[PDB]
Amino acid sequence: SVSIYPSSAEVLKACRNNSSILLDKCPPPRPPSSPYPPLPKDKLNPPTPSIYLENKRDAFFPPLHQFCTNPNNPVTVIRGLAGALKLDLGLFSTKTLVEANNEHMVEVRTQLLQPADENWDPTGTKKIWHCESNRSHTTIAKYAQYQASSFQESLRPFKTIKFGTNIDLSDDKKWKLQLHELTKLPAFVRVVSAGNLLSHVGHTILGMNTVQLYMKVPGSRTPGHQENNNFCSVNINIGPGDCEWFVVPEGYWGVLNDFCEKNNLNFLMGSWWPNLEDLYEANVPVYRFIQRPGDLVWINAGTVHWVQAIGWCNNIAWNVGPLTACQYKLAVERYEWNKLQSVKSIVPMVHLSWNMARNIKVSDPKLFEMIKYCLLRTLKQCQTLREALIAAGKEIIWHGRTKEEPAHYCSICEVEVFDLLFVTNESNSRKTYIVHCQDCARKTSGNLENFVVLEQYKMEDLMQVYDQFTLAPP
Ligand SMILES: O=C(O)CNC(=O)C(=O)O
Ligand SMILES: [Cl-]
Ligand code: NI
Ligand code: NI
Ligand code: NI
Ligand SMILES: [Zn+2]
Repeated sequence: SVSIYPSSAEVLKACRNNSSILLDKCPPPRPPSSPYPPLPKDKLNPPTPSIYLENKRDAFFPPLHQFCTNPNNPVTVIRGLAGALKLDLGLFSTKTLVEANNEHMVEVRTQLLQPADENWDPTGTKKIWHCESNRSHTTIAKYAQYQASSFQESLRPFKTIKFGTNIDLSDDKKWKLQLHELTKLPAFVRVVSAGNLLSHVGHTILGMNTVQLYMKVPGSRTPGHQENNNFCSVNINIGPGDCEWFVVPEGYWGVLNDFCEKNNLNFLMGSWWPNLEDLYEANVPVYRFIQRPGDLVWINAGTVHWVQAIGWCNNIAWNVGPLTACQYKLAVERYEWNKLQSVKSIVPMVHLSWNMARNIKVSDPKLFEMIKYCLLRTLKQCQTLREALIAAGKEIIWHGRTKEEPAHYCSICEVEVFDLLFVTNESNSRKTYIVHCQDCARKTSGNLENFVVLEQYKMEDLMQVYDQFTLAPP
């Protein structure tokens, strides 16, 4: 086993400046061109990779994990999952939810009921990409009343509907039985696991390493997106109705980004529902399937997808990050692309990478090299910044952090800010601690007159974590 990275002492000595240790100019991220080889028309409506579970033991069959994580499978539907594990989906019924926490908050998206797989402008004149979805907030009790009455009404120029989304099931004291039911899942889809990157973040990232619930009426749509930082997604349909999923492989996200732009929409932050006719003509394959109650949908890393309720149903969902080179690579790429687009990375990949280095014995050479490389780039960036401040006579205040303390982001550009926080004098005194990155601070004060610099980690500490992160035996 050959170490290809310099020691932390070597990195530090290099910053104190001769020959370079590495090329810090880095190729900047860009959306990929349409995959090669191109696909013919007869391969643009592929069947969905499926797993048909019958017994509890089937769910824990080891090859399951590998089938779902296989890059060639953009999505996997696991049929009969709830039944095989005898999960009580009743714990997630609207009735049970109302009884548990009837005043709990629900984000509401008001939309137009659209026909089938299509999206039309509000006048019904033509198909468009923009998906109208306006935000409000209500309680579970009040949305439950609406969901129930919507259904009763059905037993008896688009109509307006409301979609209960992003309902926060993070509090184990309000949702104890609900969250406990999910510990029955196999490790690779659990909300918390040693093999889940998001379990190593060290703090709560709502909806990713905590459970989110959806309450739906027919037509309730989640428009096109990739997960935050391209993390895999897990979704179980509670029922009683079905959901319909539309899926495009990760490699085509550049093509979809271009469609968005051509329709004057933002790919990452915009609200869009793809025109299937447009995709077909651009030779973009679409996986399309129905998720029944009890079925689990696994969305692979960076898979582009959008969803609509066909019936009345609830869903629960969260993210997982398999401990693989593929997942880490995609997460870092989106992290870098986000920076270029001034879009917030909900997963703080630097904070996480350093936690992975503290906690995880990485045995796979490719994944190990990616992480250690990240540690090298950021260790170097931190010491470079520290040396510049010291040379400019700017002092560094020890601030430290609590172990469960979240990563901080710039209040201006929303970039992750690691180890050295810039806070205005007023903000420091009032302990409001409004963080800025270096660049955004300097824009308002060239010499940082109006700012203090808080240090969260000892350099000795980072240096040790770096040196102690070594390829683990298989
Ligand atoms: O259930 C929905 O409407 C949307 N769900 C997802 O995007 C997901 O689970 O990844
Ligand atoms: Cl709003
Ligand atoms: Ni138990
Ligand atoms: Ni999703
Ligand atoms: Ni603090
Ligand atoms: Zn900034």
